[PDB]
Amino acid sequence: DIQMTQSPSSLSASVGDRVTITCQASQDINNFLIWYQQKPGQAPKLLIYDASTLETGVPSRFSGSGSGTEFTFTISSLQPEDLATYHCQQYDNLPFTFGQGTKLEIK
Amino acid sequence: DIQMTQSPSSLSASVGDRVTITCQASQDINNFLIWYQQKPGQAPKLLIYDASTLETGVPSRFSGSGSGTEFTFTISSLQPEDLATYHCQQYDNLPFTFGQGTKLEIK
Repeated sequence: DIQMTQSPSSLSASVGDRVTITCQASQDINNFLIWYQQKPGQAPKLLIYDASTLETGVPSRFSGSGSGTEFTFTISSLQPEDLATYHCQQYDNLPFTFGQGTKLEIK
Repeated sequence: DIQMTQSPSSLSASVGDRVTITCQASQDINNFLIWYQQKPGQAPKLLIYDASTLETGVPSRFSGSGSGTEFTFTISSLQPEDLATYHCQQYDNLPFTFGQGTKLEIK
């Protein structure tokens, strides 16, 4: 059973800012990490899989990196529509498990 | 690429009711289906995986069945705390894809 740790739990930044958030897996999960986005009131949306593969049609200013236990999700230019909570999820082992999520706000 | 179809899009029922919702995969996905729960304002919660395996600590009145293309998620006794939106997700193929979700309300 794998525990996902996510940091920070929330942050505020300005439009145009580069923003980074992290995820740690309690064991080596290779690159089997997904990043989700959850906007206020909306269904979850898969943004990235295999740790770094941007899903088709997802905004190109989202990226992910890391392999093993430590991963990062990066927004190269914070935009108003990025107001959402972001969760990572390992799919190396069932049940798939989530990080605590990061609430991102645009000051 | 796999498309998930979910029905109904919403329903209202009474406490104690048996409630059923369905998910169809655009191709044979064996038993690789997860059911998620998303309560108003909360993070997504994995309820079931491998189509029918209840995750530890998840209420025992939730169950799932089906293998191949057609799946069902069942609540044997609707409870107030079940007020939420439920999504299925296939993990047979990346990227993992969601059904449209079912909004469940307690009349």
